Amino acid sequence: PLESQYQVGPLLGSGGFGSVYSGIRVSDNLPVAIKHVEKDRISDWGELPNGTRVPMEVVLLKKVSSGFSGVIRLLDWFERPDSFVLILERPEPVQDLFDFITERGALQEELARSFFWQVLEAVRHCHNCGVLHRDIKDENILIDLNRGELKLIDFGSGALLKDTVYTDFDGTRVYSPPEWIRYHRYHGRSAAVWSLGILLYDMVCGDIPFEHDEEIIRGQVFFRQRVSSECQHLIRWCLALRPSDRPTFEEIQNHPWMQDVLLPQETAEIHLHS
Ligand SMILES: O=c1c(O)c(-c2cc(O)c(O)c(O)c2)oc2cc(O)cc(O)c12
Repeated sequence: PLESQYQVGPLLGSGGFGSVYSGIRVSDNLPVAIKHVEKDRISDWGELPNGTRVPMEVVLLKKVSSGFSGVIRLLDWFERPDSFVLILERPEPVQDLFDFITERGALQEELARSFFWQVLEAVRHCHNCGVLHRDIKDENILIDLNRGELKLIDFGSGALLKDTVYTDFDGTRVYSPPEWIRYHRYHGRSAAVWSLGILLYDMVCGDIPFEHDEEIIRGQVFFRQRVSSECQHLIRWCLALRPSDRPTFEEIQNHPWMQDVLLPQETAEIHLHS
């Protein structure tokens, strides 16, 4: 028992998501990421089947961590007097999509297609497990550079999926939908599809389409890079001002732009010089 079943290594990063360190599980040398979150900085709390008070992030991760891929899995967690420590898997080598885009600029549509498809599969898995991420963006997507597999991270702004309206939100504003900005109300799926629209534009144009509230509310999409008509159409559809005018995940994946996706390994061999 006790939290010394892990050897601590360098700090990988730190921000609103806590402090994350590279580590190793001593029992079988497996790579892991160790996230530390201070209790005072956690606003949303839930409870596990057994009735213990834990961060919502732990509740959500447990719900999506059974089975396989698309989402980084929570392997274990610990409670300290002033923090919680989450043990997560550590693919390697890795780079998040924000950093990848910063370095390489706008992505070729074939690569954007493989990436976007994998994000859609991951988000669907979350929703099927009753989990809404609420902070889908490039920064929260890790790329396993060797396998070409994308993994969703940072469920610290998430919530249990529900069919009623959400009146609370603490994700990233520039990825938030017009109905949140104007009325402080949104439904889970349609808000998620809006964020996926921002993400897709971000991939093919190298930057997000909106910076100011006024731009989000207006919903006018200007393309700064050459992007195919089918891709523009999908983006504009995801970014419909009326939530009910947005596509379902099924409609997104049946869209003409999404056909003939590359498999993850092919994606890495062609685009991740792997
Ligand atoms: O699971 C995670 C993870 O593996 C990594 C990671 C892995 C690497 O191999 C790196 O080189 C690196 O910088 C980060 O970061 C994270 C950051 C989070 O906020 C949350 C996570 O769950 C992870």
